[PDB]
Amino acid sequence: TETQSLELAKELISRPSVTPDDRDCQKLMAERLHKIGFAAEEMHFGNTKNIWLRRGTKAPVVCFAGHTDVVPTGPVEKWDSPPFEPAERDGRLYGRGAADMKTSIACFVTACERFVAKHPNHQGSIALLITSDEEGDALDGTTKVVDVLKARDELIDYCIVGEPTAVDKLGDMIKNGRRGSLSGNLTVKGKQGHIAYPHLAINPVHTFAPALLELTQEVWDEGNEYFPPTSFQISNINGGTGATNVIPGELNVKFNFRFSTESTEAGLKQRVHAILDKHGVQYDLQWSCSGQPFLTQAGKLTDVARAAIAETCGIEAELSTTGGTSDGRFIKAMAQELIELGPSNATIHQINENVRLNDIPKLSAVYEGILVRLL
Amino acid sequence: TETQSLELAKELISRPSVTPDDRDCQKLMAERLHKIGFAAEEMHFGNTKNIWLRRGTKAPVVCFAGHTDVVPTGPVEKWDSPPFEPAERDGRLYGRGAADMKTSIACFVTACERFVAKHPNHQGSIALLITSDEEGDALDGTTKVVDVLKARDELIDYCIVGEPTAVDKLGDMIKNGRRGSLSGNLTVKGKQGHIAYPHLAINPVHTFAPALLELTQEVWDEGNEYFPPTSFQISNINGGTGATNVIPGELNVKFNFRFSTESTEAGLKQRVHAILDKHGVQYDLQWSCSGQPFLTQAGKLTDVARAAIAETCGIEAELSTTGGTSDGRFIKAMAQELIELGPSNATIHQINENVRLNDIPKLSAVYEGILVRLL
Repeated sequence: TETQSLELAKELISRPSVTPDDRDCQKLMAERLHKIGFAAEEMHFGNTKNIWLRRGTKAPVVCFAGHTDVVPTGPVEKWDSPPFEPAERDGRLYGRGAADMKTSIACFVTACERFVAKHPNHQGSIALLITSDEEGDALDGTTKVVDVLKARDELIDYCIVGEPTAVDKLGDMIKNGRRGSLSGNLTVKGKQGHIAYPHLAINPVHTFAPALLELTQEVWDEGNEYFPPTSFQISNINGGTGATNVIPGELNVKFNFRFSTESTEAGLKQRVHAILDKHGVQYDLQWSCSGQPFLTQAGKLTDVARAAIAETCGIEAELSTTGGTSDGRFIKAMAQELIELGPSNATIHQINENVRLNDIPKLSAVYEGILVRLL
Repeated sequence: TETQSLELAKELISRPSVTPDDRDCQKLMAERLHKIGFAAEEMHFGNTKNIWLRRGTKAPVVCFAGHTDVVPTGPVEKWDSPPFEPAERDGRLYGRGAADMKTSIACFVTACERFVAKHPNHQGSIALLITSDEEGDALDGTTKVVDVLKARDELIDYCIVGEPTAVDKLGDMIKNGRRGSLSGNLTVKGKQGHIAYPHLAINPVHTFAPALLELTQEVWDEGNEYFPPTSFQISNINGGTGATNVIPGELNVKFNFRFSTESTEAGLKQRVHAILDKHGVQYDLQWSCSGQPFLTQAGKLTDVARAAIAETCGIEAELSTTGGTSDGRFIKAMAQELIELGPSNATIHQINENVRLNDIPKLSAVYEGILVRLL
């Protein structure tokens, strides 16, 4: 029941590191870890601060990955306590970054201390890959670091990204991958005209209708052991001039797939075109893909995380690929196995974000249990 | 062949009577007709000028209705000839109002003069119900005149509204009624959420899909002898915040029915509600009805129009209720029989609006022919 993770958490949370402002969080980490054998390599691009902290030179290399930036607080007066002034209240630690994801960072730093003190002659290496831009556009954050490391063949064996992954109780869920994302920008073509002369126009809302129903009722795949079924959702739909006596000449539809390994990017695009073409829809369709699904199947890393959780929290962790994504999508290209493990994500990016106080030392203890098992 | 209709047409066309500015067209008309015994009763409401011109005091009363206002010309340099400077070119008269509907007004004025000169002791009465606001909101135009006339029981037996009704050849089509118009502003309720967590949101585009298909495929009625089938058209559809990773919380749909006498306003509203309810759609739905269908079935007026057209143009006129509407929607309440008859409506409200020169004299001749058969 150490109290150090909690204190480092507060210190980090007291820095208003709204993306992409690091606020010297990385400087503080680099100095603290330097005391126990961690070397620091700064990799700054544009206005983003990135840093590779590493102790040791041989495999197996265990890497904790995370970001020091936090999303904007919104109107400060709507919070019950200043977002950048860490407050303990009702068994919780409140502040922006309390859940996403400064508590995790603090928890791994202290785990590194207790582990290194207890095991000075441990094999392999320990690294931290930290960015000040995971929440924004992230063009200059983690992705650039992975490129440098992959370019000089400095690879990772096991990577734990500290994003908040718990549903409720700490350790109830660990992420072992994420769905890919494929977006379409569809412009259905009709022919504008006066509503009273329908035969002289082509209503793109009516020509799209049968394809819209088939798309929304389609079952893309069955999902599998690690992923839920591929999900199709329409985010926007807009047609018309605002005039209620006009038939629009075109209709714009924006949609997205969060797809699993059961389908491919190509297969899904082919199926959408096949549904629009069989209903005779006339259109332009632009596609964009922000990433493919990535997965670490059950192996040593998931087994050690489950074992460490069982010991520290007394519960059986479930593996999941649901939700959004993280910098794990960049790092998986350079890490043989990668999981995400952190506290509850229920309040991320909301006012009064918080983490249970008792989950704090347990999270650091889990991380420490993972280093023991891998090193 | 007379050339007086053409000259009056041009005189009228040269006045830039953009709604609701009459530009003295009614004064020119009232002075001209006063010479042949038409008394004038001005009925100005707000910024709209209206006038009841009438010769005679007994039934049957034959009324020519029309509007002196024209729609805006748009940028003047896009026209081949100045919109307010009537020009003869390639067997056509060009100018704003040449088709809608100053030529018709000029043609009925000259028809009255020839008829009164030929038939000084004609039975019944001739009246002209003219407004300077038919093309705009029309709140203070023909509707106010009708109310005044109906209130003192000064009714019409046969009314001819001079709107352009021809498809191509003058006299090929006459309108004997118009469809009603019933509009709906539908707001489908869902629950906004992040696209990556579909189970925590309700996509209104997906919930509306099955009802949208059913509404667009529905056959409302069969049409009948005088009307085409009731027509349903969606004019606008808008949902989304513009973010492609968000599931919208609501969807707005604007639609309209141009309905015949085979359906009722109540019946159509009941059916839309029943389709939305059977698919479990959650929503708010506001209705607006700008008018019911109106119709003059085959009788003396349609027979006389057809006979006059056959004598003058050598063709068989078709009866129709298609297209938009006119001030006949207000006048039918006070006129036992009402039809619309004018030149080609191909170019109304368009740049380079025009009417065929030879169609001018023929149209005046048809109107005169109708006067002869009714009076």
